[PDB]
Amino acid sequence: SEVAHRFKDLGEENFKALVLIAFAQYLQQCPFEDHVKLVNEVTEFAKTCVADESAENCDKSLHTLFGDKLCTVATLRETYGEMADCCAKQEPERNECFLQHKDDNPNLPRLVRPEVDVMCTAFHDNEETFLKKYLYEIARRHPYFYAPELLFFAKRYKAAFTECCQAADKAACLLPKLDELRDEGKASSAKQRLKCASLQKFGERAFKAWAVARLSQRFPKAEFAEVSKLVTDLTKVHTECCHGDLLECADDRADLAKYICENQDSISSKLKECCEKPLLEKSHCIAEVENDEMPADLPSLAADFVESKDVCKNYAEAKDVFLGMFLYEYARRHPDYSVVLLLRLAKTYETTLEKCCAAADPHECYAKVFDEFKPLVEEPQNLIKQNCELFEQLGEYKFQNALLVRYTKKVPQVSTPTLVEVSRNLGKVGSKCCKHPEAKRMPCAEDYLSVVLNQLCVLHEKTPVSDRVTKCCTESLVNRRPCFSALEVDETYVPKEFNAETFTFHADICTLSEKERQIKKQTALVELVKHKPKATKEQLKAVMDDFAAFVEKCCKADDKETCFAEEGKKLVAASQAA
Ligand SMILES: OC[C@H]1O[C@H](O)[C@H](O)[C@@H](O)[C@@H]1O
Repeated sequence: SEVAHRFKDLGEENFKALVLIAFAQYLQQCPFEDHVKLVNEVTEFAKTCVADESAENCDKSLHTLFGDKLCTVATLRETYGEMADCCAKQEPERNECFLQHKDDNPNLPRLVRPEVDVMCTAFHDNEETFLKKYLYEIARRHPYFYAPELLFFAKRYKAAFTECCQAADKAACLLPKLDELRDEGKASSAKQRLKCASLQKFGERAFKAWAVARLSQRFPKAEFAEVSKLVTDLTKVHTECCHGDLLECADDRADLAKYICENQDSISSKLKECCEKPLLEKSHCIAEVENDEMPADLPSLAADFVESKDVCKNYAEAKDVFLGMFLYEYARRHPDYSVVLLLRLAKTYETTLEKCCAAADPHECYAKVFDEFKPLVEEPQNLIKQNCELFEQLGEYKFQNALLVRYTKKVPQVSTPTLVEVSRNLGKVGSKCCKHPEAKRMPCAEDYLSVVLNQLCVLHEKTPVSDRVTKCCTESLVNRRPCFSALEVDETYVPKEFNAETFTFHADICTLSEKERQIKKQTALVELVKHKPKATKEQLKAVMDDFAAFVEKCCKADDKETCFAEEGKKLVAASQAA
C-alpha cells in the first residue's frame, strides 16, 4: 500500500499539507472548502490503509486515488470546464491531462492582505485553517512550487504569526517578515520553475548535466562517484516534484538529506550546521549551502582530456561518463563560472571530439579545444562587468527602466504586464549580484538570469505572440541568455497606433505605494516604447518627464480627478509629437 507508506514516512501533518498543495496545484480555479473536504477524505482513507494494507482500495496508485477524489468536483463544467476533459479520461492519460493544464498566469485575484488586527484575529481563531489557506493560495498561483520547500514557508509564516500577534506593535513586527517571505517565495518559485522546464522540455540528460555542474561547484572535494550518486537522487526528487508526485518527492528529499548528513566527510565540510537542523530547515539549508573550499592541489585538465590518447576511445567507449567527468573536473575548479557557462563549455568540448574523433589527426584538431573556451568565458564576463557598471550609476529602479526599454525594443510583441514583471526581475540582478566581488559575480548573475528568462519563456508560452521569444525559449536552455542578448530592436514589428486610454491616468495614482507607482510609470514606458521603438532618443525621457509633471500637478490639483482628464487629452497628443 503506497498511500499508507507515504503516511508513515511523512507523518500526518506533512502528509496533509502535501496532499492539499497537490490539489490546489491540480485545480487552481477551485475554492478552498472543496480542496479541504478532499484532503480530509484522503487522510481519513489513508489512516485505514495504515490500519490494514489489504483494506479495500489501499493497493491503488496515488494518481488514481487523487484523480478520483478530484473528479468528484472537476466535472462541473460551465464553472470549471476543461478539467472535465481530464475527468472523462482514465489513468495515466488523466494525470498528464491534469499536469498539462497547469496555469503559470491564472486569472486569479491578486491578494491584497487585510489589516494586521484582522489577520491576527484569523490566526488565533483557528491557526490550522489559517496555515492551510496560506498553502492553498500560494500553491494555486504557483503550481510548480517546490512542494517540500513550501512546507518550510508555512513553517516560517506560522512562526511570524505566533510571535508577532503578541508584541506591542503588531504591524511593525509581522509585515517586515511577511515581505521577506513574499520576496523569497517569488525567487524560490522561479528557481523550481526552471528545474521543471529542464525536465519537461529538454529531458533528464539535460537536468543531470546541470546537476553535475552545480553539485561539483558545491562539493569539490567530493569524488566523481559521490557526485554522480547525489545527482541521480536529486534528479529523482525533482522528477517526482515536477510531475505532481509530491508525496514521494518529500519522502525522497528527506532520504537525500539523511544520506548527505551521514556522509559529510565524503561530501563537504560546510554541512556541520545544516545537518544539526530540523527536518525542513535541514534540506533548505543544504540546498542553499555555500561552496566547499577547492582541493588545494588540483592537476591540469589537459593530461586526461586533451594530451591523452584514448581520448577518442574513452569518448566512444563511454560517452556519458566521460563527459560527466570532464564537467565535474572543470566544474569543481570554477566556482567563479556560472553553471550555464560551464554547460556551454561542456557542449563545446563534445561537439569538438564529435568532429575531431572522426579521425584524420584527432590529436590535432582537438588539441586546441580550450582555445574555443576563451570567447565563451569572455562574453558573459564583459556583459556582467558592464551591466554592473550601468547599475552603479543608475541604482535598481533606473536600472529596471533601461532594461524595460532594452527588452521591449527587442521583443515588442510580448504582453505589457509580462514585460514589466520580467524587466524588473531582470534589474533585480544588480542588487543581488554586483555587490559581490568577481569571485561570485558571474554564477550569481547569469544563473539568476536563467531563472528570470525562464519566467518570460513560460509566461509567454501560455499565449504566444513573438517568434523571437519562442525561438530563444526552444533553441536550447543553456543558450537562452546569449540568445536574448544578441537580439536588437525589431524592424518587422509594426509600431502600435496609439491609445488615449493607455496614457490617461486617474487620481487613485496619488495614493499608491512607491512600489505600485513604479510599476505604473514602467507600464506607461513600455507602452511608449511599443508606440515608437524605431525613434527613441532621450525623446522618451522627455515624454516620461512630461508624464511625471502632469502627475505632480494633478495629484496636488485637488479637484475631483478633473485635471487627470483635462490635461489627459492635452498631453496624450503632445507626446506623439514630442
Ligand atoms: O534542488 C534542491 C536540493 O538541493 C540539495 O542538494 C538537496 O538535494 C535537496 O534536499 C534540495 O532540495
